[PDB]
Amino acid sequence: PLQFDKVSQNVFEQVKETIFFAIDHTLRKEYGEDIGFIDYNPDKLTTIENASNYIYLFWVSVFSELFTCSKIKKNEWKSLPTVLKSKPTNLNDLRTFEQFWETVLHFLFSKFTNEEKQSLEKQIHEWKTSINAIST
Repeated sequence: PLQFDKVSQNVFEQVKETIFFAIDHTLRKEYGEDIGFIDYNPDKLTTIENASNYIYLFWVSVFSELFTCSKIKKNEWKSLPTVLKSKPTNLNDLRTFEQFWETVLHFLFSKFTNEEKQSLEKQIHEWKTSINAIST
């Protein structure tokens, strides 16, 4: 209702940063020096659409391995629904957004360090509570 937008952008912009971190880290670890050679430039990982396209392009080589214990297939990243690609304008969309990316960030962190994984849990908790602390 009234209180909605500050926590809308707050989750959205943090989810974005976390997706970008996860994609950056995984690509740099696979390819190292050769990241310009395989067309990953950190600028421009500016949109969720860019990130999705990266998961799509590097699916067979890098990302499907991270998704082994998921039902998510390659085609899911070809074109995400807009609810998943943009800032939530309602509570339903915000829960849908946060829930999808929570599950996904888990797989994208699945080979990170125990530390980075704890850091993700901490961030997820803050997202949920800031969301779950809105009923009308």
